[PDB]
Amino acid sequence: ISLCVGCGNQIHDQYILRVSPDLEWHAACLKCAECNQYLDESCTCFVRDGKTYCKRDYIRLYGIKCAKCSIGFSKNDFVMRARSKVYHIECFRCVACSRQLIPGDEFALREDGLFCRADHDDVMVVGEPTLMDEDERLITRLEN
Ligand SMILES: [Zn+2]
Ligand SMILES: [Zn+2]
Ligand SMILES: [Zn+2]
Ligand SMILES: [Zn+2]
Repeated sequence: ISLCVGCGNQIHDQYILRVSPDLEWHAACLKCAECNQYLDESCTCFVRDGKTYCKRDYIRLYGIKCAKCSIGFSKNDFVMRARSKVYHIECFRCVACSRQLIPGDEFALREDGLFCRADHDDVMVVGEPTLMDEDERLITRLEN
């Protein structure tokens, strides 16, 4: 037998959807925990804290995302760092003078945001921009 993890009842459909490892689902019960959408549409889905998510919602909630615009990154995107906070090369602006920061600029991360060594007045030296799966899991459609 196989008990659908979403609802607990037996799966009598022609195919059983398995989130790796060992999570068997009714196709209708495999929903994004936030947007409610069937995750059958995709090869993969994300699984944290016992909830199952689609990428958009995953990244938007748990993924690495940008400290300014609050939007996730593309696998080949190049990001500027601040101690703990990654940033879109386009969004690495001083929030006060609203202008770009470059490798070799004195700068500082304040609660309000990034500030250049002029609008600040701890201080740092802006660094070189850089390019770039733990909770991600494979969806397989097993025949019943
Ligand atoms: Zn079910
Ligand atoms: Zn979603
Ligand atoms: Zn950004
Ligand atoms: Zn500034």
